[PDB]
Amino acid sequence: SIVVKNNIHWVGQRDWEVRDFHGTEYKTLRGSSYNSYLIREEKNVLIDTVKHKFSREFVQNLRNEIDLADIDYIVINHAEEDHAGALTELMAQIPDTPIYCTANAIDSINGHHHHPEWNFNVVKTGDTLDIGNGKQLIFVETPMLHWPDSMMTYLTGDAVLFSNDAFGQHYCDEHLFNDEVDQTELFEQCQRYYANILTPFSRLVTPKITEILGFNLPVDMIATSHGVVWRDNPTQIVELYLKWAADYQEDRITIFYDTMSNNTRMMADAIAQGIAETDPRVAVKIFNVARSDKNEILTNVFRSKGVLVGTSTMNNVMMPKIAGLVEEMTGLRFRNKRASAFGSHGWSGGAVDRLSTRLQDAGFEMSLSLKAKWRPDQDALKLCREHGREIARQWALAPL
Amino acid sequence: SIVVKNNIHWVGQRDWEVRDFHGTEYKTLRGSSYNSYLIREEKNVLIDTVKHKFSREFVQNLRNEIDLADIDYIVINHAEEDHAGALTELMAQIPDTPIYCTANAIDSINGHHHHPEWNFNVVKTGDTLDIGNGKQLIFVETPMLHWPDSMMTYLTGDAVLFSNDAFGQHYCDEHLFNDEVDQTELFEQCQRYYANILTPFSRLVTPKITEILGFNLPVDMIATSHGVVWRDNPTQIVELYLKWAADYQEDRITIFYDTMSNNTRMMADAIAQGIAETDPRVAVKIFNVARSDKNEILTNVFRSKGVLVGTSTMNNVMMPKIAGLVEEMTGLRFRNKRASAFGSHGWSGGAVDRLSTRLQDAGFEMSLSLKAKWRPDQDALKLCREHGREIARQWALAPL
Ligand SMILES: Cc1cc2nc3c(=O)[nH]c(=O)nc-3n(C[C@H](O)[C@H](O)[C@H](O)COP(=O)(O)O)c2cc1C
Ligand SMILES: Cc1cc2nc3c(=O)[nH]c(=O)nc-3n(C[C@H](O)[C@H](O)[C@H](O)COP(=O)(O)O)c2cc1C
Ligand SMILES: [Fe+3]
Ligand SMILES: [Fe+3]
Ligand SMILES: [Fe+3]
Ligand SMILES: [Fe+3]
Ligand SMILES: [O]
Ligand SMILES: [O]
Repeated sequence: SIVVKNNIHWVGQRDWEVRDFHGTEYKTLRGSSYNSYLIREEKNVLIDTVKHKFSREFVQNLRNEIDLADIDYIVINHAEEDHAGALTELMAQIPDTPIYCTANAIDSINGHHHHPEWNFNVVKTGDTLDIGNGKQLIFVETPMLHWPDSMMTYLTGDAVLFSNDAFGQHYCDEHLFNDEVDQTELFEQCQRYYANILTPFSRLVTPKITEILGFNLPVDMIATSHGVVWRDNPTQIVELYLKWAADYQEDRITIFYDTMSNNTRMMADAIAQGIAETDPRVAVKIFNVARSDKNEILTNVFRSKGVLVGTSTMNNVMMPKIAGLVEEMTGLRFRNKRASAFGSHGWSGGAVDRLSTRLQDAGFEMSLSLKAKWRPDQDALKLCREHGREIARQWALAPL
Repeated sequence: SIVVKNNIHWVGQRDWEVRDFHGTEYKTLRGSSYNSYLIREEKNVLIDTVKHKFSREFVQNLRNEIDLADIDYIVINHAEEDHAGALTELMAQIPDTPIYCTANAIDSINGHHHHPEWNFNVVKTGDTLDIGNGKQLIFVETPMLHWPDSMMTYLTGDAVLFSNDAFGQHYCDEHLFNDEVDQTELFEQCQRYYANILTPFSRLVTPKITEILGFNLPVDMIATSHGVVWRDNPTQIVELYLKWAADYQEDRITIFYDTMSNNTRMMADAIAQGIAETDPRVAVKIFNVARSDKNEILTNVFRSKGVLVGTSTMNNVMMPKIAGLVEEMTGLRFRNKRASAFGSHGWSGGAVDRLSTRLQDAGFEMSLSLKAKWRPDQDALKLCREHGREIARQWALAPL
């Protein structure tokens, strides 16, 4: 275990090997960590657990820290398996220990563990739990950030906000604190997490943070459930969340596509050229979805003012990876972004219009599509290059 | 080169390494081959070429066989890049050589190569080309089998049908003939090809084969553009195509899904149990789409009387790989098949109904969906098992 601050002990688990979260929907290229915390004042409090995979290690390590019977309260901020996964193993040893959680957390904890006989204590925003020595926990409900059961726990005096998933990132390191790790790697993982997970709830992020800030509670540290503890200028991640939540976009355009014989790829490259030679301010990224990291594409889409999506026509429909990615984007609800569909066809086509419509359903403000037959010759590539020019002009953040 | 029969020489290319066709839409787990044929009678005829990747090898090997100038006619059955890919390199050496192809082939050849100055000779079904020694080529248009440009070429006397893609398979072997290779491996690759490529055109397969058979032309060999030459009971693959085209289905049910935390997986296994303990005649296959070969899933769907597709709810929509696979199936147009959607959810759900509707759009006759909240307990697993029982009864090919 590691001392976070005073009597706050980190008793979590580092995961250097993990590469997949939520099936394979989230790729963790730098592993992850599952942060659990043990607070030892007059009362002993355990905050969250770890992934079920490491329940054996977690309980044993916890034993080496404290007799399990001396644990007074258990706090569950969020009942997703990577945080509440070792709960069944733990409660088997100390079944009478009270669990403090939201009303929705009873549903989700029971939904995974099927032990409704556990002693649940429903908490609501403003509710407190005294732990002695002039210190208390303050609970803050954060529903749909990102689950119905989600909440945060604040420790007075030490001024530590246990924010669970919020402000966290999948970044495994032997060092605990934000000032002890690589800043570029930390930021990349932070933005990757928000873009792929929190984007659809951005309208909820601002008001909740505003509400939390309105409590006028001091914040020395933010101890999340993933990655580093924020101790040096800890509210920097809070400020990033405020920027990211405000329908964030940079002067950037992301192009991605799938292709069966590279014709649509040729179109994508030509479009990009047209953009770059029209507006030098725009950052351009191109991805073949069949050969790229899906989460990296989505992080870029998050950072972009607009996107161009390409597909050829395959059996009168679009290529499946594009349909899949478009489905997922429809769930992420990107806001204030523009889009244009493009791609090649052999005879009757139809996939480009099909894609243009689904992008619109996904919430993008649609510009005209770009189409070509078979492999683009020099004349066709000119038209693609001109399309990029028209897009760059239409989507310009400022004149010229 | 290899002697196919008499003066027919195989001058193609084996591809032991290839693993992806049409982007990554078709996985070639046993590599492939690109069959090109040189007929040397009074006239010298080249039938098809090979993938562009091997154009250098192809032209050189062809040189070792014959002076390129002594080639009288070039036949292009199909202008997809894996057969017409080396055409530009070849025609650079012998630009005056006539190319015999369908009207649609002019569009597709020019569409890829951009050399419309080439000497094209449009052919239609019944058209002939004398090559001397009492032998002639007979052309047969096969539009949308599987491209608009597709055709077959028949050689009289030797009685060889050059069928291009049709009756072919992606199966690389040093041996040329069907009786010289592993029969189980050959069949598997043959069925994989039809299921993933030809399924949507099945209504066209029967009439065209009936038309071709009506010509009363003898068939000693079927020389396709992929894999083996059929010489021993060659029409066996023709008969298989007739069976496969007739909305083929076995007493088989395929279950596939994606899952973020395995709840839908638990549902799938329980459903399968219910089926197996209700109808022992049914063959059951289960696939996690995130961890499985997509083409294997589709081959099974092709062989199945019905399917069950599972998804959890992810940001109010379905998981992307399921949406992608469903999109692709909508293009393949499976016929006379039944389907049922299932999966888990956390709160409001909606993905299971969303999937049920899209399966219906894909052409499946829909049975009721199966839903569960979070992880299924023993009672929930019973309901899943009962769902399998109800499906088995509904989809029974015969009583009991
Ligand atoms: C398996 C397959 C299915 C196709 N289906 C259609 C179709 O339904 N309609 C059409 O116009 N072209 C169809 N085509 C032709 C392609 O769309 C055409 O080759 C296109 O230029 C390829 O674009 P890409 O190289 O970017 O994948 C199909 C091609 C293949 C290989
Ligand atoms: C990223 C994510 C998004 C989710 N979105 C929804 C949702 O929109 N509606 C809902 O009812 N449940 C939602 N859930 C809850 C899951 O559907 C629930 O955990 C389900 O039981 C998981 O099924 P599975 O393990 O087969 O993937 C979401 C879960 C995750 C991890
Ligand atoms: Fe979570
Ligand atoms: Fe988490
Ligand atoms: Fe083809
Ligand atoms: Fe082919
Ligand atoms: O999580
Ligand atoms: O092909």
